[PDB]
Amino acid sequence: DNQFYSVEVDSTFTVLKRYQNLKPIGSGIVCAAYDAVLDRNVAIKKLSRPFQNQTHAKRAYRELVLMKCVNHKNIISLLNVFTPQKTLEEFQDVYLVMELMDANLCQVIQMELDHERMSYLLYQMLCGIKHLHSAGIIHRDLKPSNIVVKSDCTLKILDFGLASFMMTPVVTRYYRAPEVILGMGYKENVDIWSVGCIMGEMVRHKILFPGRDYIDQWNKVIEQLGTPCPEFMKKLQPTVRNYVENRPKYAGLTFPKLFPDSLFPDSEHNKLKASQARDLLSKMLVIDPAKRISVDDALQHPYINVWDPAEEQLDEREHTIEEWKELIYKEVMN
Ligand SMILES: O=C(Nc1cnn(-c2csc(C(=O)NC3COC3)c2)c1)Nc1ccccc1Cl
Repeated sequence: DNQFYSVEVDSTFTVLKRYQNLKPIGSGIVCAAYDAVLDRNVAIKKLSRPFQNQTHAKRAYRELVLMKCVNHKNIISLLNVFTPQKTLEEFQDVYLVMELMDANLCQVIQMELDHERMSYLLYQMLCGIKHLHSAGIIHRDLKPSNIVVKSDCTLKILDFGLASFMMTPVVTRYYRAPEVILGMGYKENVDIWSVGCIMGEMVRHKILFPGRDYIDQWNKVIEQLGTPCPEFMKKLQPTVRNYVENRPKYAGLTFPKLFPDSLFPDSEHNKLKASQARDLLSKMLVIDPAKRISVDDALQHPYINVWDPAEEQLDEREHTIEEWKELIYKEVMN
């Protein structure tokens, strides 16, 4: 009779009966399942009471909305959105359904990958970001835990970035651009830094800029790339300027030392690709956005250009719990 059924997977998933054989894959928590109507495997993500606070509410709502503003194979697209609750007063949970993938990009980064695989992943990450930029969306918080891959090397970005306080048991900040670390103005190529942080981790198999807080993180950036030029300092607020100028200076190691040929593959082809990879890196991991490569110029770097012309409820302010609940509920039921 009822359209939904419930299964305990530490959380309770109450889902439509078309979705069967639920099992955990990652932590909103996400299950894999078989969709009997579409005859294919899907992923299901549960948002529990996303209206419970402004952080969860703002992200749930904008990401629900922004779905309909994007249609790109490298960007998440939803197959289904539902709530088992029957009315606004009873509304609690949102379920989101998408194509089931094979792995998270974190897992992929731990593997040795040939240049064909690495360069195609990056090409796709750059297409996605370019498509987001075309639709007036600048991510600013791209990181591998929110990117998923299929065995055929195809990739999808699952989130839409920054618009705080978290009352729960943490956010990953290591892929954020200096503009974000230091609170500067930004433009599209803020997202290139993140790609470069991913690319470099693919090579080194270690997070490039770890740290407890932005303090450590910035140390790691300067120690490795050197202190930026005065033209960069002038773009900083006077208070963060004082902070940055008074940190110990650093000459900054060259990129051959940062990514030596030992981390790259036996053939002239691989020798040439390694130098092209290092080159792209050195253009992406550039502290000053004025001298950092753009999405378009990156897409035509020789490392990347081997992979196609075909491949070219607005954001709201602060609301209360009850208003967010209604905004989100309405979106779920168009
Ligand atoms: O994480 C989300 N999606 C997603 C898809 N695939 N994966 C995934 C990671 S690993 C893995 C795997 O192990 N698959 C094996 C088991 O048979 C092959 C599959 C994760 N979130 C998401 C979900 C729905 C709507 C919106 C959002 Cl954002």
